[PDB]
Amino acid sequence: LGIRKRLPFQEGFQIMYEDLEGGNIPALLDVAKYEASIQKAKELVIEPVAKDSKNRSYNLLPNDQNNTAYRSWFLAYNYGDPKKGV
Repeated sequence: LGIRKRLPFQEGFQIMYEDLEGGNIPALLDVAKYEASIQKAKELVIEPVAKDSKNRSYNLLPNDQNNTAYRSWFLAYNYGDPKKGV
């Protein structure tokens, strides 16, 4: 994959949730409930899309809309507060 460990002589590699702290996936602006507020304000509703097209629930954070409950490793590594995370 490319996910290696620094200090590889310590035993135990484990990428667990609560380790990728600053890497909560953003929440996928709902572009269909928007541009319907610009064609209803010219003749802006910025909202996430907390549901799959097939009713699957994008796990949106309860009190932190605009950030889904999935935590990616590439996030929380790149945009993740170095020196304190992945």
